Amino acid sequence: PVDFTGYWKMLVNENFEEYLRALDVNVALRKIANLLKPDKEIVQDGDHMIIRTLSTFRNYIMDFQVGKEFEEDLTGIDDRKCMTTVSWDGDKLQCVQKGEKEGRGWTQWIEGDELHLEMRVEGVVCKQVFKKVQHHHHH
Repeated sequence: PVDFTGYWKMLVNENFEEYLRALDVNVALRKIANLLKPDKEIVQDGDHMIIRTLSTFRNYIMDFQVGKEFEEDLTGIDDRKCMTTVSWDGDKLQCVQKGEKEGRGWTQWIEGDELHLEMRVEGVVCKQVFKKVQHHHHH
């Protein structure tokens, strides 16, 4: 069992530039984006997941049911549209984002007080780790 509910602060963000390059993000937007250290606010409510990614530049929200394909109209910093399914794989969440790019998806899991997120596209891998935190602010 796992419960992702909580507020999480970015600790590391590895190889994000290459990932954004694979998504054709203008080198200019790559500089903006790799300086951001977003927080994640997650509510796991049964198999209904809400994952908010919160930064000083843009907020994102993923709102889905585990196992149910959905249209992800604002998938990431590249703002492509994907048909996305997030499934359980044991205690990991496995996401496939079907769309214009091959092999796009991510895997999310918890180790201790760390939220681990591996993002993939076209063979490129970016790894993020967040730490669970308790000081909350309105958004």
